[PDB]
Amino acid sequence: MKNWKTSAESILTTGPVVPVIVVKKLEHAVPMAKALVAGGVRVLNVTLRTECAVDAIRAIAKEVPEAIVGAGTVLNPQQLAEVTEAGAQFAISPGLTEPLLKAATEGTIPLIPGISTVSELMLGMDYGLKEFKFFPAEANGGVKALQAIAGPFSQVRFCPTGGISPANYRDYLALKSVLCIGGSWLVPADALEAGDYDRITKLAREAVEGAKL
Amino acid sequence: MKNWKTSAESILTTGPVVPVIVVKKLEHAVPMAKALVAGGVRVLNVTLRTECAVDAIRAIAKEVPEAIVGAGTVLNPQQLAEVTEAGAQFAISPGLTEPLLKAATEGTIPLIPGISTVSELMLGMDYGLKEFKFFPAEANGGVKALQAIAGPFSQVRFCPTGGISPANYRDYLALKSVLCIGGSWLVPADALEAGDYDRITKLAREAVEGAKL
Amino acid sequence: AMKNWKTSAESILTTGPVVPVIVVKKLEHAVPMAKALVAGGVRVLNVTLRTECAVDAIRAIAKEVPEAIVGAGTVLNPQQLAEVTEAGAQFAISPGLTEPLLKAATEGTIPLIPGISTVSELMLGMDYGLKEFKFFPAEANGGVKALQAIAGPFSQVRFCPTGGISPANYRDYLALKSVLCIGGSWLVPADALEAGDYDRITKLAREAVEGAKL
Repeated sequence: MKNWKTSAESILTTGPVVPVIVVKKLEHAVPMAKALVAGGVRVLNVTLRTECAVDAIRAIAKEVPEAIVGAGTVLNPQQLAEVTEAGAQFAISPGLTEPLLKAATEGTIPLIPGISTVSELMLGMDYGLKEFKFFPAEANGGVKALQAIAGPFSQVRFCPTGGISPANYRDYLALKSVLCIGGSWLVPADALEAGDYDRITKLAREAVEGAKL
Repeated sequence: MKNWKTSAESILTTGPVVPVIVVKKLEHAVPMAKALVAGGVRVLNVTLRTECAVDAIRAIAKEVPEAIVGAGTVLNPQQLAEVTEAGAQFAISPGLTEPLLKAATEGTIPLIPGISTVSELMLGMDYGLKEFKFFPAEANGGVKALQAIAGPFSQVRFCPTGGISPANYRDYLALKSVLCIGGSWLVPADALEAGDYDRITKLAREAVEGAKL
Repeated sequence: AMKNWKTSAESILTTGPVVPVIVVKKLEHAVPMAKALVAGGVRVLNVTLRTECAVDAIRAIAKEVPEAIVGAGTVLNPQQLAEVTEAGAQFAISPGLTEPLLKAATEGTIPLIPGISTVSELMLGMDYGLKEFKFFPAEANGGVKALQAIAGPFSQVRFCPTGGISPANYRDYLALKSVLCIGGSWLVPADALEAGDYDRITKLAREAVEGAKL
């Protein structure tokens, strides 16, 4: 897209895993981001699921410029505009709607929107998108669905998210249609509480190393 | 919009179970509704799956003031207007479309529409809705799928329906995202056919009591 | 029925129990493959828009094998629908649906049997007057159980499930009241097609038709 200098494909090809981040306490955002980056995971999906999320995006953008920071759980144009102004470099949505797709394609940052079904994929493709989130992946029919959902759509590429962990992420990464996966396991809620940044860095390092096929 | 004197949330919080009613003979409708009310179940989803359904809603609306009667399997604005005219206090649909969402939100009674995917949830939220049916619940991936679908959406609430029975309804009621559940087991076709209203009352009371804890 | 369609979508699905999902890589294979399928008793040919020669294959089959009911699959938008209609497709199948595709289809001249996975998608198709749908991808959608539940509140709709259907499971679907036929790729194996092994294609079609009987 001539409106998106940073392509959706570039976001998804940066690394094999995109952490789904829920940050309950702002003060933890920056050291969490540094811990991820130290472990080799740079694309951070900061979800709009807590009050401090947008402030977390602004903080990480300023203090951790090697992190590629984006907003998740973006549901509508208002939230998309808010995170764009706050410095999000991309947006992820759990599903798609026409107002959100229209706003995204009119704006400056890539949206990688979730789909569950081929009709939803077709709607996103009608807006010119070719990279999608597959969410919730396990609930959608999993790897077998992508071998099938992605079938008639040889050119479309995905980031599956939802019920993915070290036990199964390789099953997804093995697919030609999959560029990367997402999951919350890299930033456990209690690790942030405990200031266990070492644990976060280790999970990141393990996830990247464990991804080599 | 302000348009609904009865909120969707009030329909879903009246009690833990909403019977999915399929009534083939009109003469059965009023005694069936009375039998449910006697068992403590008083939100009655009369599905538009039989010729007599709208007449059944009309009769129950007039004769059983201790029940709140509504219509289910409402597919389109034509049906919505019919059940509104007949005295339905709410409408349930198995999925959603924009013409149905527009007509409902512009109209006088709450619509609780089914969804299966997050995109469908988001389209409903674009029309201001926050209470949905999760249908067909077991075919949508059950409790786990519902937990994943509901996760990015802390505020949304559900009524799962489809494949729910005493064997599994507590699993759904245990979830923070669930207000009540729907099921056809409270009004079995053979009970209606045999005029066993006593058994309907017992099924209703068993359901209500079994929902506690 | 749809005022602009000379052929009903229902008639497409009631032609036979099995609709082959065809991926044709080289044009010269298209006509003999079509004749081989017809000779095995299978004549509704879903030529998917997954290869460069697909549209020319539809045109060739429409010309040389007019006794086949040839159509186009993997139709994703109004442009592709118009293109296949001009080529001689007698119907169109899509893996999913969108409002622009539904609108173009109902204004156009050939039946569209579009894929759905959820009841909201079914309801959108129904808003356009459609009653015949594909259920895709069937097995990953949750198979016969899913289809049973989804089809429940919808007694008049009929389906063609496609996606993971095989001789192992197709009778499971064909036994359902809501199912008229199924789609499958096993009748036209890629290697048979490239090898020009047409007797094998005929045998597989004949076996599929006989095995469909309940």
